[PDB]
Amino acid sequence: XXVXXXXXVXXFD
Amino acid sequence: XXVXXXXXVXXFD
Repeated sequence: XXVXXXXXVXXFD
Repeated sequence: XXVXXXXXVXXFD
């Protein structure tokens, strides 16, 4: 996984 | 957004 812009499971806005 | 499944900017694992 990791950090940026895309789609899946985690913490995002 | 927040913690869950979907699309945007953040951390995905």
